[PDB]
Amino acid sequence: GPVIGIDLGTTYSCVGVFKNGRVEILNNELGNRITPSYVSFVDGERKVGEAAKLEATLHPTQTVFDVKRLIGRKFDDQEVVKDRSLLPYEIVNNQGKPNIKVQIKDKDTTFAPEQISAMVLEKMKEIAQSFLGKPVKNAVVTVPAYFNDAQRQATKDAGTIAGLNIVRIINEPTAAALAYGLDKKEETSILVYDLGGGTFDVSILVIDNGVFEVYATAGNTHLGGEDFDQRVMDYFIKMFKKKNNIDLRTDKRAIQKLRKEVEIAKRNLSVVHSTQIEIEDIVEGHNFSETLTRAKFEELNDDLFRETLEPVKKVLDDAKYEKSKIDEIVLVGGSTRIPKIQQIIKEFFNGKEPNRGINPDEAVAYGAAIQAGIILG
Ligand SMILES: C[C@@]1(O)[C@H](O)[C@@H](CO)O[C@H]1n1ccc2c(N)ncnc21
Ligand SMILES: C[C@@]1(O)[C@H](O)[C@@H](CO)O[C@H]1n1ccc2c(N)ncnc21
Repeated sequence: GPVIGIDLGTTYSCVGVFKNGRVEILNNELGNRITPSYVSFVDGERKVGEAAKLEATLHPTQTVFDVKRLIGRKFDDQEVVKDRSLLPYEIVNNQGKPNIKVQIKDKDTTFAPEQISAMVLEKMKEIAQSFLGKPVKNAVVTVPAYFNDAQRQATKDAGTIAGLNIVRIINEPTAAALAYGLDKKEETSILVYDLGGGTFDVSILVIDNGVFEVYATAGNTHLGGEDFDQRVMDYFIKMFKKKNNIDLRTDKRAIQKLRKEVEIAKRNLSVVHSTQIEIEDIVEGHNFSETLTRAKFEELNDDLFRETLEPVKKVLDDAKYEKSKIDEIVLVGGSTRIPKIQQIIKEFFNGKEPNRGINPDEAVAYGAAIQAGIILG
């Protein structure tokens, strides 16, 4: 039967199939090739993906996301204590493990992280099933190289709940290397720089006669595109207050409208130098109208961009690598489209050009789908 490829990411998933010799990264019901890893439990209905993320503004305690930060961990782990302080939905201690508590028709309902991940995997499965016109029972699913056996098993368990035999778990750096078609012959050292929506990962991946090994991995679990958006939000909230005596933080709907336009502006500024951010009646009777330049975008985030170099030094240190030992730098995640990111990496590596693919946001799912093709022969 068919084997699909799923990138089960912290903020977004992505599904691809290998069909007729091509990888097809599939569109969700709204025509997006990535789907927010969100599930909402509002008013007796369950939503998954973009419809769920839209519930976050008015129902923050019922909108579950970022479960990948909890899956396979213990409630008292330093990382989970930190995530409980950040996340708005209730996290409870079920026999030493974090569970998610929401209300369904007012009733307290408690989920394991793998049960929420299963709902995201089910939606990806359904996309593939309708694209292929066939039932899907098998998948390649990706994990971070740092995932321990409990974290990988919990991910496999989410697959089983979703009706997926996970026939292979592959690490995100291997998936990226397959997507970029990196030469499997002889010995090559690759830096995989993976800057996503919520998390930053960097890995030294050695490819030797077709065998993939991650020699070192480091990162920052709270550094991504969403942080760059927040820096811009903070600046424009302050400016709007100065100019209008309105603090937009006092209206959650106003913040949601602004956040949507800021995200688009950021993406625009990866190609142009100036963009307009416009919301009619951001509150009744008051329009929002600003220009954001690429230079101000970079100024607002430059310390965050330079923070991505601390993990790169650590993995070069762990592996005992000179910078020159890296043969190829490959960029994964849509945030790697930011020109300043590319410049800072190139300068760190004394002028070595990083390899950007055309669509770094889909590279992991693309590689998962290639792995699915390889396993079938
Ligand atoms: C959608 C994103 O904001 C998100 O934060 C992340 C998910 O990988 O990727 C970003 N992303 C996606 C595309 C993109 C862009 N052209 N310029 C900056 N960031 C970009
Ligand atoms: C908010 C203000 O009532 C302020 O209190 C007053 C004195 O500076 O003038 C208005 N103000 C301040 C700045 C500003 C602006 N850029 N566009 C409209 N109104 C503006």
